[PDB]
Amino acid sequence: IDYKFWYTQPVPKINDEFNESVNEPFISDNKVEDVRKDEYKLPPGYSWYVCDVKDEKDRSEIYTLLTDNYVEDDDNIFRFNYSAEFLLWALTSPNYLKTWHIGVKYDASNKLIGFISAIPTDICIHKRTIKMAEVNFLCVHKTLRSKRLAPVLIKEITRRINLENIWQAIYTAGVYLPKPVSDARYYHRSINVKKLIEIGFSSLNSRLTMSRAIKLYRVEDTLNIKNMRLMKKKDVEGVHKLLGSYLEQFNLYAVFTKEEIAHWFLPIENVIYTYVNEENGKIKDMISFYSLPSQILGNDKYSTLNAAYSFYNVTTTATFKQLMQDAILLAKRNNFDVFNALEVMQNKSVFEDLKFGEGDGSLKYYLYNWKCASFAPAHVGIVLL
Ligand SMILES: CCCCCCCCCCCCCC(=O)CSCCNC(=O)CCNC(=O)[C@H](O)C(C)(C)COP(=O)(O)OP(=O)(O)OC[C@H]1O[C@@H](n2cnc3c(N)ncnc32)[C@H](O)[C@@H]1OP(=O)(O)O
Ligand SMILES: CCOC(=O)c1cnc2ccc(OCc3ccc(N4CCNCC4)nc3)cc2c1SCCC#N
Ligand SMILES: [Cl-]
Ligand SMILES: [Mg+2]
Repeated sequence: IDYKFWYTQPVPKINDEFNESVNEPFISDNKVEDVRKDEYKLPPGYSWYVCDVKDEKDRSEIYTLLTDNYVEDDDNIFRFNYSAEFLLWALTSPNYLKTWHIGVKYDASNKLIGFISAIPTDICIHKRTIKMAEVNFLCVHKTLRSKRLAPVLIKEITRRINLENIWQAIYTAGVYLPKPVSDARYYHRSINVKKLIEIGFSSLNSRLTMSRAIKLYRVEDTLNIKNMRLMKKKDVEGVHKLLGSYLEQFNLYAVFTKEEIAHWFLPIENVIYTYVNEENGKIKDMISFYSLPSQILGNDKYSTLNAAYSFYNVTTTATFKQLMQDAILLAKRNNFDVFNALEVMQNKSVFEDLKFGEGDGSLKYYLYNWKCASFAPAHVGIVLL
């Protein structure tokens, strides 16, 4: 493929490979005073719209758009189904700009048909921390694909980001663009296998009967780390230390403030779960996973897949293996059907012993306007929504 849009932009060409020692922007010495002050032109009968995520009604309009039009797997079994409460948590982190939540409406009908979002975060690439935008939730309605709207959405958000004197961005995708800094396979751990078979995702055979399948994915309902409990406000400082120390070994990761810690980890029902082990008034271990349901497309009996996604996990009092077994138990106790993770951080090493299956695709990590060595997913220490 040609990448007629992406080749205009400050990213790598497909054939670009840089040494471990090159770690700089593609275009340095940018200035806010030169950024375009006009909005990008939309085609006839479309308008830019500014979304207020904190208003139930606008938030529901985005929710409606994502429900019907977001990413489907290759085999169209599933469609991501971010909840309304989820979008509120993901779009209102500390210092979020309301102007970085960009909608597009069809004038004749007043209906949202397009969306792109960004929030600010500090990012450490190969030991240099940089102010960045994190881009998420790009979506064009199904009736309007392959009409070159995506680039308008990207250029527009780029423009508004540049106005805040920010010139770098991090994003993830299932698709291949120029060019990933890392590529990680996902892995699934069955919890309610009976459902995973009935919808057609998982398969039986003459060796693995229905009952043998259930027997194999059974977990013991007793935690290895006895005192593991839900995070509370008094745990923010201890979470900040533990996680700030652990993350420093990776090639790519976000630098968290106390404020971001409380925002990203304080538990919220059906959104984000965090557990901690506290001895001596000190936080020595933590487990976290987020809820991302999927719509199960065209199925008589089931409409929703309840899925937990591995977030950040750190142990100092047990093995990583034991910690994640406790994560899987904690997922099961909250009615999740499946536990998903990427081969990032220490995760790869436990997939075989804990009975994870290799999934069908992979998640690519990209930076905008950053030149650097690509690296294996073990060196990736950030998880994005
Ligand atoms: C300094 C600040 C920097 C800020 C900016 C940073 C960049 C952030 C970038 C955003 C990161 C998103 C992160 C994120 O949200 C997480 S990845 C999930 C994105 N969402 C979906 O997949 C939802 C369902 N699909 C859609 O809505 C459409 O397929 C979309 C709208 C994706 C494309 O609409 P369309 O109707 O299918 O296509 P056209 O309008 O005709 O446009 C075709 C052009 O779109 C390029 N394309 C396709 N998919 C892309 C993707 N996932 N990322 C980036 N680019 C993508 C494609 O390569 C082609 O360019 P080319 O001709 O060069 O090949
Ligand atoms: C039973 C186990 O399977 C699942 O839980 C599930 C649910 N909904 C999806 C919806 C779309 C999909 O397409 C491939 C894909 C496409 C993009 C993507 N991203 C992009 C950026 N944001 C989140 C992850 N992740 C996966 C796969 C899926 C999958 S499996 C593949 C990846 C995951 N999780
Ligand atoms: Cl227990
Ligand atoms: Mg289009």
